[PDB]
Amino acid sequence: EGRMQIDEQPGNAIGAAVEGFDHATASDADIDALKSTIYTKKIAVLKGQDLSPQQFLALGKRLGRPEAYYEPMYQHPEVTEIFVSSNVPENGKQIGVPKTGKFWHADYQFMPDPFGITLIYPQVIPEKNRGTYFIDMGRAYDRLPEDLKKEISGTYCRHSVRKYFKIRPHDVYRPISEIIEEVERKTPAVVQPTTFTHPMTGETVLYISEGFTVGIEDQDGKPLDEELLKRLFDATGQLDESFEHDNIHLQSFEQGDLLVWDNRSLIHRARHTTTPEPTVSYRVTVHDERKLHDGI
Ligand SMILES: C[C@H](CC(=O)O)NCC(=O)O
Ligand SMILES: [Cl-]
Ligand SMILES: [Cl-]
Repeated sequence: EGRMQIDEQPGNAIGAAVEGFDHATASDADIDALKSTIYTKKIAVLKGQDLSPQQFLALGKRLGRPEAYYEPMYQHPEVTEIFVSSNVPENGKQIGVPKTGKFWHADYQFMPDPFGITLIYPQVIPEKNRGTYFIDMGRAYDRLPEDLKKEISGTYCRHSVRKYFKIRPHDVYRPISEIIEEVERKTPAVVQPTTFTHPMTGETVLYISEGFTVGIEDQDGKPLDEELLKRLFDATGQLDESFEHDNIHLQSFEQGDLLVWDNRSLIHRARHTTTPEPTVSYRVTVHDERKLHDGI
């Protein structure tokens, strides 16, 4: 219908708030405007969302084609397409996986065909130590020194989940070498251009993350020294354990908020566990009408 209102942050400031959005009744033009906001303001916060797990998936389906997480221990017991980050037991049982994403990453960056849009529906929000950190890697690329842009021009990076693969209940008593090899078979390292062109905005995106990017190689596929990756992590703010770097944005939320963000441009990371406050979050990840980049 006609009372969804989008309030974009002024200028080049990241973020936008969306009032009066109803996924069941929003028009085609509403969805078109919401997606444009996601690609340009990078983070759209839908306000006043009171959804069941099934309704959350229905909302995600308005934006794109959902993909379920490839490791099923993360999946919601009713809705396979919902990724559950939770350290609150439900009737004594562990739902989803606790303490996820404690590292800089873009979602499915270790996979050959990553999705363009991530949706997060916080269920239990810490009172004090709430929020998620973000870095716009297109803005971060633009702010690099010109020579550093030159150095990565024409290079490729390898992305792998081999550092942050989480042990599963059925992995107990297995030799660790056998899990390490299984991960390399199941999810081999993915080669991508170090930078790619955003299909929706045309921006140049620096598609690296401290958590998943394990190597960089030249225009001929010969590995380059990892010091280059360290200098790129350092320049974009990914090594600042104080989180005060100018590139870093802390996105807070309140009950009823639903975060929808550009999974091409942004990397993100959970806060330090400086308090014992718990986190429960539902995630839906959808493919939109373009691949992550033209080379996929
Ligand atoms: C390794 C992470 C999950 C986690 O932090 O356990 N993957 C999230 C994703 O890439 O979609
Ligand atoms: Cl590798
Ligand atoms: Cl923190």
